[PDB]
Amino acid sequence: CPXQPWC
Repeated sequence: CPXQPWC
C-alpha cells in the first residue's frame, strides 16, 4: 500500500 486499503 497505499494501493488496496486491505493490503
